[PDB]
Amino acid sequence: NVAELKKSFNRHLHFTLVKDRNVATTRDYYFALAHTVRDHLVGRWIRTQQHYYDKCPKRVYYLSLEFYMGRTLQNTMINLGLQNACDEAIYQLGLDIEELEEIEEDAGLGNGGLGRLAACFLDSMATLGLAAYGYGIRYEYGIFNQKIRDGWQVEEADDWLRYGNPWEKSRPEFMLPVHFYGKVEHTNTGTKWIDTQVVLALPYDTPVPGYMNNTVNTMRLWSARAPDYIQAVLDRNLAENISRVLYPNDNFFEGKELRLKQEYFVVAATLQDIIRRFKASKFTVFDAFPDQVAIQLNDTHPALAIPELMRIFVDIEKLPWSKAWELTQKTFAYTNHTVLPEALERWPVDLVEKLLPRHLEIIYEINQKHLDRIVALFPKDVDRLRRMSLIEEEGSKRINMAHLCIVGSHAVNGVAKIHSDIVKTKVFKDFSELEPDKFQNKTNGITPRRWLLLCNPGLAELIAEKIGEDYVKDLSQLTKLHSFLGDDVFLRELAKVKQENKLKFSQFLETEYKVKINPSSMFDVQVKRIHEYKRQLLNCLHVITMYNRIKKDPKKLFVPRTVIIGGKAAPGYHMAKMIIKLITSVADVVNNDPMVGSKLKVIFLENYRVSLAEKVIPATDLSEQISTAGTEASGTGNMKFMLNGALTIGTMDGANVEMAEEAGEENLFIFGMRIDDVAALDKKGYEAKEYYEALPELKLVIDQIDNGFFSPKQPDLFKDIINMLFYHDRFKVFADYEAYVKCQDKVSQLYMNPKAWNTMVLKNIAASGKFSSDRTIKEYAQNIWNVEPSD
Amino acid sequence: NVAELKKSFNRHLHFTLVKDRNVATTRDYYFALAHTVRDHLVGRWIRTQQHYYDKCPKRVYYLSLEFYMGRTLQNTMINLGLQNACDEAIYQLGLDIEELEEIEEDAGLGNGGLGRLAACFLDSMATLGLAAYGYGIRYEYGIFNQKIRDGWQVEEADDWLRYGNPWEKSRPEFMLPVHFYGKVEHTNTGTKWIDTQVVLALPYDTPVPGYMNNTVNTMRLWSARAPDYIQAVLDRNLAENISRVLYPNDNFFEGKELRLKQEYFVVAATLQDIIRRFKASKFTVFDAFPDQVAIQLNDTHPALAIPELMRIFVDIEKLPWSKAWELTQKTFAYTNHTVLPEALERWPVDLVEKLLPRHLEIIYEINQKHLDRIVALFPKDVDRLRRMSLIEEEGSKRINMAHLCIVGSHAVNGVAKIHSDIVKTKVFKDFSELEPDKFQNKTNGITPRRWLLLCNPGLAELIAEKIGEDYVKDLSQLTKLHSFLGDDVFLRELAKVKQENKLKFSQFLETEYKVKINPSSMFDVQVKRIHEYKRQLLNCLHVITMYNRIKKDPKKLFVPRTVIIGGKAAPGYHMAKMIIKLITSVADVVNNDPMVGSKLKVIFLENYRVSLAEKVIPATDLSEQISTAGTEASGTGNMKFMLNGALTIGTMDGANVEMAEEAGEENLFIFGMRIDDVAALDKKGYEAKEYYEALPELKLVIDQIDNGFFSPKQPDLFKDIINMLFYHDRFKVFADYEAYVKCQDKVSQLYMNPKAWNTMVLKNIAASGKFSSDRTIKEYAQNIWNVEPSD
Ligand SMILES: COc1ccc(O)cc1NC(=O)NC(=O)c1ccc(F)cc1Cl
Ligand SMILES: COc1ccc(O)cc1NC(=O)NC(=O)c1ccc(F)cc1Cl
Ligand SMILES: *Cc1c(COP(=O)(O)O)cnc(C)c1O
Ligand SMILES: *Cc1c(COP(=O)(O)O)cnc(C)c1O
Ligand SMILES: OC[C@H]1O[C@H](O)[C@H](O)[C@@H](O)[C@@H]1O
Ligand SMILES: OC[C@H]1O[C@H](O)[C@H](O)[C@@H](O)[C@@H]1O
Repeated sequence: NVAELKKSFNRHLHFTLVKDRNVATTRDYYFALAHTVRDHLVGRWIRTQQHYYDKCPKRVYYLSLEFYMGRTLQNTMINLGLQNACDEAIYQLGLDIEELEEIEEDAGLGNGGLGRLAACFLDSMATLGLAAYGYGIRYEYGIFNQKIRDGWQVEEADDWLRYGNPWEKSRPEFMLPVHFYGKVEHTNTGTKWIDTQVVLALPYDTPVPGYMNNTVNTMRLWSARAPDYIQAVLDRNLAENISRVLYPNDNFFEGKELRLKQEYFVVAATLQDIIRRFKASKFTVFDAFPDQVAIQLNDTHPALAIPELMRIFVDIEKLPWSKAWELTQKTFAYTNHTVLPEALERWPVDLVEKLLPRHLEIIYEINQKHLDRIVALFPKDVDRLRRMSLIEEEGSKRINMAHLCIVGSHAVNGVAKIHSDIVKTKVFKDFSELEPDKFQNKTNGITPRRWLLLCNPGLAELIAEKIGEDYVKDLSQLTKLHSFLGDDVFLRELAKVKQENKLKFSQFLETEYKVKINPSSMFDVQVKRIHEYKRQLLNCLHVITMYNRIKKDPKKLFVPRTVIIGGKAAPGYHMAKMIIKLITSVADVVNNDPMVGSKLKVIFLENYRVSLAEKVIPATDLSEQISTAGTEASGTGNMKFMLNGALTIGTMDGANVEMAEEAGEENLFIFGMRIDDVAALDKKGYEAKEYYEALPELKLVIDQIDNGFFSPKQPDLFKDIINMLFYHDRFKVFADYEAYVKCQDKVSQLYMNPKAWNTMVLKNIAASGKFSSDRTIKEYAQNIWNVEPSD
Repeated sequence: NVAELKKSFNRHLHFTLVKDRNVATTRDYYFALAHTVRDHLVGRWIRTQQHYYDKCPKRVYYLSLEFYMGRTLQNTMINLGLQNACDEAIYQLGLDIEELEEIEEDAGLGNGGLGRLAACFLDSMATLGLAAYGYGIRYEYGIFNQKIRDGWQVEEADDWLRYGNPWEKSRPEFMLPVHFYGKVEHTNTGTKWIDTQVVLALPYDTPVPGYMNNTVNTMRLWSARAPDYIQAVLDRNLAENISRVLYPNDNFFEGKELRLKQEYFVVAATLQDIIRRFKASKFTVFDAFPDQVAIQLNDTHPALAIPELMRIFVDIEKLPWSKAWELTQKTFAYTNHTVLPEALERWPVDLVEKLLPRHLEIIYEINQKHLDRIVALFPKDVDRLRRMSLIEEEGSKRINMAHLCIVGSHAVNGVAKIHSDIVKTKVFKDFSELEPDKFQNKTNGITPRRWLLLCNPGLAELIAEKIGEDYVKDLSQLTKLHSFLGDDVFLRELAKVKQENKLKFSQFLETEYKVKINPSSMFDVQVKRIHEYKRQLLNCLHVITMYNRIKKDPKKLFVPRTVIIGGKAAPGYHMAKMIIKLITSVADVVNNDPMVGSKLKVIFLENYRVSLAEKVIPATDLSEQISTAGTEASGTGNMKFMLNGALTIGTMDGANVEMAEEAGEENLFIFGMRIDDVAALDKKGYEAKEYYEALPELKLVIDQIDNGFFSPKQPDLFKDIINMLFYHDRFKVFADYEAYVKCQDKVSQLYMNPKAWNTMVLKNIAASGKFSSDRTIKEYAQNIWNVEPSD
């Protein structure tokens, strides 16, 4: 009740924060509420983990280097059914709950979609009552805080743990040793890994509350600790550096030794903990291991788990190779997230030989047995051997981590129908021919808790008033909103909810940027990590085309827009940082032009993260999902926008294909080249200058960027962009330009008719049910992990 | 009460530790009790700090680089009067309180006497109800954990904060910036220190409960925080390294740049915090500053506080030099703890110019106004100018921090009557001649809470049963125990308390060391930091003399002894490490000799720290305080042993003189040369060869060490010890040998007469009253700080 929540808050402010109402800060009030909310899940947290020990169901271990959790206060209150009572408790005490919630730092331990998928999955697995654990690294610094200085991206350290974290709880008794370097000794006692450097792994447990049930699961994150005198003590920082910072690479492989250290650190600590828990349970002694343990590999990042489990089985537990291999394959499952060559992990053998010598011997041994099996099936095909090998012998010998994951797992999955098909029939064609039942599809999803109930209370309330509150546990029930198709009362209520969200977010934009936002404008948003494949550059070419159309004929009819493009660029990604400079330079010319005025405003939304995503998404009218066909594995941003009342402009890529299947192709703004048309242009050879010389609209845009219209001080500034666009554009920006601007004209035409726009929005929300991560998890549960959703 | 404490423990185990009785650890139980005990302090902690804000009494700021606090649980339970109730509550829950207490890490943020004095002072200031604050550094690693491997000292990092500290609380709102490096500009708007490197200072508050009163003061400890991308984030460790580790130097100056960074870090953060609190209180505005603030400099370590207070006053607060200097002198007071030349802080001007350019300018200007006065008073004395200068011109220019401290303070004090005299009349003679009223004496003391009530509940109970409990707050009441000299039953009750403590500690010695302890043996103990001045070597010579006496005549009457020598040696101190190996080598030969047996046992007490001092001191019969006359400033270990029922064997050095004055010289075992006799041997010339050939017992001892009787596998191992003893011994070990062995024979004779021994013990305990830190703090309060005790 309300009275006990106030009493608990006051008890925490006094005893935990050591303050009275006279000198307490807003931060003290946030902590007092956080501790009060955490206290309310303790009973269910203990009981859930006790239940798993007592009944011994098959456990699911989600092993990831990334968990993009965001803020947990409001999420926990909603899932526990305590939001209304806490809101009232805080009000009665004369405080503002929005002010307290804003103090919380995001647990930004992820780069983008991959890390967010892991977070949505934890929420879904707990809601479904599965015996699931999330395993990762407790990075002291998550994804950097982004600032825009003089039009460029600047990085600031994300010191999220500065003032503490009230959600985590250290588990001292489960501290484990992780070994590095050393050498291999082949004695008569067996194979030993000696002379190693030890780094301790201290686990921290964070609660994962299920939506309105009695389940509270665990996310276990590991922190690295160390096991002239002053210098020896200062050098302890080197061991602790393993869990210091998240590598800010999204869909890009950077082969640094510290990243390999992180990957092994989480793998070794996690596997030892899982084996310890297995041995402590009610269950030669490992025959029942895959019937009790399922470990999911989120990308190839924790691929080292395969030879590490083999190392524990063969070297420590003394199990013979063949049995150890059978058990390993049945335990692991791998999820592929990209087909891009630069995003694939290929670790140099020399680096792995130095850091993990025993693991390299095991990888070689796995490759030996794998290749000997292909010789027995195909003796005359010599090229299939080097193509299927885990080792790439060309010049500098590297280990293909994707191939290691395929041979060491019983199931390999993609993240959307179109993607899983390319993974199966194209990229790993040789593997899928040998074992057809290994490769499968698991279309991505998002949690309707954080991505609807939390972020958009207005739309959540609207839907509940019309079709009932049953849609949260079964999102397919959103189809019942079709009963209101001709109803002008509902279409006006839907637009009013969108307007309330737009007005709230416009207040944020005017305080952070010097801009006068037009309240009647179409919120055109592209928020995702900055990449050449995601094509924020194509969006920028359209913003310039619109600017050039207004300057040509000022008194002509133009549908007002607020173009918001946001996202972080990897610090070492030159081209992405150039795209950001281009967007901010275009923004300064468009926003300060008196002829344009309220017709078009451009905003580069700084520091795009989970909490900001929660604010921008419900305020969006148009969603930009313009990646080149065959490059975006799935995308999850697309599903968030669809659930929140926005229309989608995009290519037939990733999950956009499935969104089009569910809502009806005519209900999305699909344009451009499809998978076959991109492949037909690769065989012919991409000549970018043809589109520049054929389309006059594109010529003026590119000339303005090349001459220095957007940069009068530095006319040679965007030359790296021009040289890429003409000779090295693997993502064919100019090839999709015409179809894009024509499609954007159709979006503008529909916005002028509120009734038709909102009828299309209704069809998108009503068909967004398949995109619940609850659906995605039920499929992984039935066809991969072999676990049953309990209530 | 008991039932309420059990409920609170259970509540904490559930909500704070997330555990039930089935999986709860010993660590979990400690934390649950710790939080239960801390909760009982909260109300009085808020009320005490609120009282200081509301009434504004004169505040005392004890500024120190060291706070050797030890464990907090038992101390807090005793000071709040909850120990008996907690012991009962824990027993009823089926647990042992002593087991839970052993989990707590010592807050070993000190080296020895200097840091322990600061800790005793905090306990005393809070007991007397003074508005006092302790200000230091929250070292991530305190004094190293000492391990003995192959007879040598090995250092291990003291990772005291790994599992958390329940006795601290971060104060986010009081985070302050500290500046380093940069350059100085003297503009028309005042002097500006610009282009600096910033390191943030985050304060952590720890409660300091007064004994059985309403006062709970604060100990504020500062932690350093920082304000290729990956490398930039990792390089944040460099700023954090300032508060990483305590410099393990006891009475030794090591001129490392990191130590200077630490000294300024604590000073800047402390002074900025004091000024903020002053300006935020009820009532030019800085005229009342010295009447509201008193800052005590614990050694020269925080000497930079003088030019820093001048910097804030002149550069930031825009006060003129003359007024700024007047206030600075009346604010500061300096406590000298050193006698040795190598212990004095003499920082190179080049190091100070690079790091703190503005402070050097202020130090130069202080020196100029200082030297101009000496030219105006004594014109024809040019040698007095270079002697009194804050700058040493000899070779590479250095700043004499002791001279800076004297001129910038209104009061200077030594720590014992003999020390203060040498500080006044000899070392700083030139300063005392100009200002006699500045130099004072403040004889050291120890808190009877930790050093009697805590460590020796049996003796504390016995004393309370006879004379009441008023002695805890006024230790001079122990004089009433003189009335019980002819009381045979009380003498027997006193002897039993000692035997029960010896039995309890003998259990510790049998568990940690593989040695059989004789219960009827005399516990001969020398525990303090290892140094040549303290003469652990002189003790070692006597141990070998006793060994030889048993080997020459096995049937002779020998009084059994258990000689315990313990203490840490500084890592870079070679001679101290050689002395440790000599003791362990002697131990292995003596303990394993069948002809000796239960007659003599030697133990090198490993990892001597505050918690271990609490165990060994109450179990001691003979206290060794054998430093060379004129080398130990005071000593505090001497006082702890006297209060705990042990007799003292020592020289007339430091506070040993005053212990003899209080108890009667015939009641202590005083030997050797005094201050005047050491000076007479320095004048003639010390020849250690004379005492070697004149004494036959010393000849056998030195031949055994040089020939390798204690090191058969390495005959030339103790070559450095023999070379030092004969040619380079500034502490004249051989000159005190004869008088020491003769005095030790007298100790042995008295031990054979329990009635005479215990009567002498009673005369020592009954006269230990002056040595309470309450008496010391009352004198600092009256004669230096101008504050009044209240309740
Ligand atoms: C200056 O202290 C206060 C003055 C007036 C008040 O109404 C309250 C306070 N202080 C207070 O409420 N708390 C503290 O002072 C405090 C906070 C944190 C901590 F670790 C220790 C304390 Cl004693
Ligand atoms: C394995 O979990 C348990 C099994 C049986 C029990 O009687 C109790 C437990 N667990 C328990 O009491 N607590 C926890 O499991 C726990 C401890 C710390 C933390 F951070 C989270 C949890 Cl859920
Ligand atoms: C959902 C989400 C993403 C993934 O977006 P895509 O558009 O699918 O790449 C990235 N970042 C944040 C902060 C998100 O919430
Ligand atoms: C009291 C004490 C000291 C100081 O001892 P002296 O014998 O005075 O040098 C040093 N270390 C510890 C741990 C102490 O308790
Ligand atoms: O699978 C989760 C996400 O992983 C990666 O971020 C992919 O680029 C994205 O398409 C996918 O949605
Ligand atoms: O003043 C406290 C202590 O400071 C130093 O440690 C001195 O060496 C010691 O003699 C003194 O007792």
